Amino acid sequence: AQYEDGKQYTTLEKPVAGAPQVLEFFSFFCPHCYQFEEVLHISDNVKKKLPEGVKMTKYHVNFMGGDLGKDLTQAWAVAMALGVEDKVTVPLFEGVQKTQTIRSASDIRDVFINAGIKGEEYDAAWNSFVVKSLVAQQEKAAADVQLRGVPAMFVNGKYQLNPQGMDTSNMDVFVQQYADTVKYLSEK
Repeated sequence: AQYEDGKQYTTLEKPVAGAPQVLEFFSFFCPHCYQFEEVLHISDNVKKKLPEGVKMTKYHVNFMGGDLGKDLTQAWAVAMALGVEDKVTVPLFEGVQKTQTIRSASDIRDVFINAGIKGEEYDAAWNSFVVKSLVAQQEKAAADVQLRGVPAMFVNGKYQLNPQGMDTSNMDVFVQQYADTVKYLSEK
């Protein structure tokens, strides 16, 4: 066949019921995740080929960057609740990996302030039990799928993308292969 279990994807031994249709996991400390966002625009190119009726979900993880890693997961919960993912993703990535100007929760907060979310609004969100359950969701979803590495994408709680089994000679060819695989698994 052209798409083969263990080639462009692997199958979960124990499938996750009720899981988001397309579920992506990342960390702002994760170097390929940086590429995925800034250079490859994976999430965006997947969306473009996805059917419609399809929701895409993106969650942050705790297992990189210790204390700051957990702060970043709570901040991403803030970003989702306020719907400002698309204004903070890049400066969070660059603040963590490029300029290294993010070293505390207060520095994460600065990124949001600069992106125009108001202090009062950020701190209220930060402390809200809507963000608490949003953090729980990120953790539960990761816990559900055995997650020990990022970037990671899961389709219908049954299939997991395997980017190691695609070409990397050409970034553009890599991206379409990745997205076409998501589409293929989607229809499966």
